[PDB]
Amino acid sequence: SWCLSVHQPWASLLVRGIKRVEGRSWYTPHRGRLWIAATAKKPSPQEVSELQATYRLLRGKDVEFPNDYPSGCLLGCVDLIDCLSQKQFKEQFPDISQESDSPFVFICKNPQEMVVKFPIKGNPKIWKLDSKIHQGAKKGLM
Amino acid sequence: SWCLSVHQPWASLLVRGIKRVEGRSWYTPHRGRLWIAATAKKPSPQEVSELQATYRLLRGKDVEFPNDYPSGCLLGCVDLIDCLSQKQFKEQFPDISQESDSPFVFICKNPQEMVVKFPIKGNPKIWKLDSKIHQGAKKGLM
DNA sequence: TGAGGTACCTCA
DNA sequence: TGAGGTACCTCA
Repeated sequence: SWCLSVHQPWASLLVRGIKRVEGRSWYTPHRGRLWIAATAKKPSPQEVSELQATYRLLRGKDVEFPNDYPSGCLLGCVDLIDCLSQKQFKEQFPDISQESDSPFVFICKNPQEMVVKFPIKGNPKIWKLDSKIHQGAKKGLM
Repeated sequence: SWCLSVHQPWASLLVRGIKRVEGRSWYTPHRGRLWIAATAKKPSPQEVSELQATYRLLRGKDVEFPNDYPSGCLLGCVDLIDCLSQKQFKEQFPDISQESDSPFVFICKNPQEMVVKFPIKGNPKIWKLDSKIHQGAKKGLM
């Protein structure tokens, strides 16, 4: 039921598995499924192209990006398997530690992207999905 | 007929004779009567009080300020008796040269303040009053 | 967060 | 100029 709001284009990159961690200033004890919602902040087309070029160099020239980075909607989910300090992050993930310098680094696995994305209004930190949205989101994962 | 738009509170200080020069980046050959309009930009109350305190120290503790600094209206007129370079301004007006560091300094005399101020839309540089406004403004000078 | 008030920027 | 589009800031 719990959800995290993330700015595009990073939000869709997370549920695609292209972005593997998300950094925040705060720790969460939450583990397991964490839904990912895009915030309402629309990224400029310049931001999107520049971030895609960067991720092409980190992951490979043939990485398959989403066609669109919709804002203000529920995108999918990840498994939040750990929430590491920056010191722990460098120790455990040397190969990607450069990908977040935040005080706490959310380590994400098993991303799933919803085929039908639903409009939603987010909140700070981890918040709970409304039950109707949650129900439809689970169906749309099949 | 010619008019200059000036930000408040400087605009009303000009037609009161409290402010004696107005600086601009450009020269004008205009001499004689120059109407003064306030721009549409409303000054914060903090700006007004700070500028009044400064002019109190330059002119005297008992200087009589206007009760209000209305925006977007025709305030009065001055006689533009010269348009001096900054070098000329320092040479001719040593006692007030510190009051403008602009490339050109408009030297104003014989300020008159209209008792009824009329709403107006300004333009850059020196512009011409509409004839109906001009007619009423001259009457209101009596 | 998302929303909106506002200061800043630009103007065939 | 004055007007408005927009980025920035703040939020009992």
